[PDB]
Amino acid sequence: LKIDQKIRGQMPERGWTEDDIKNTVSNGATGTSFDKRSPKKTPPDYLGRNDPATVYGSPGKYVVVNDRTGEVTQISDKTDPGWVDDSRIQWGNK
Ligand SMILES: [Ca+2]
Repeated sequence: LKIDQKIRGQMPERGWTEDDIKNTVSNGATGTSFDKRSPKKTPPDYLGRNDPATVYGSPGKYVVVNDRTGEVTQISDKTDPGWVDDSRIQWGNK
């Protein structure tokens, strides 16, 4: 699992400690998404991403991880009961 500066900054704002993220991931995959980032959106490497990603956790309380790199790409705000889940996430079994 890899946590970049962006995610580290969001963690306390969104109610996630590293242990919380690890526990949610260990609970098992709950859906799928993608890590499709343009080159400029991937500092400091600037290589870009076009990889499958897996969702862990539940609606309003989830984390998304790049399947190839292990990078946490998105985390929901668990401190906002009204968090709007990314509608593009494919939950459960297809
Ligand atoms: Ca911020």
